[PDB]
Amino acid sequence: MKSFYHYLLKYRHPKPKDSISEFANQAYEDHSFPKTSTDYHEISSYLELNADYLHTMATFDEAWDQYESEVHGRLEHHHHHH
Repeated sequence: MKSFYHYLLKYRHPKPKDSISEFANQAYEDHSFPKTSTDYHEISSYLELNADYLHTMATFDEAWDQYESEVHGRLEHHHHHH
């Protein structure tokens, strides 16, 4: 794994467009983000803990799917025989 915050740092999206993009800029301002702790359940509640992220829960879930896909996926390609 690699600090979800840092992973997100790669998507600073200097020009928000997609749901994940707008979220990235927002998270950048989250100086309190649990950089030293990445857990779906723990962080999930962190979002619901504030209506600010409540209106974009679908984005976080989607982001996670991408995150794990890059880490939990690695060079273990299977479905795509390319």
